[PDB]
Amino acid sequence: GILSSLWKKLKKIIAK
Repeated sequence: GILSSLWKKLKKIIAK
């Protein structure tokens, strides 16, 4: 879940 934790943090850019 290591990637998944960083992924949701970076998801901010995906949403913008």
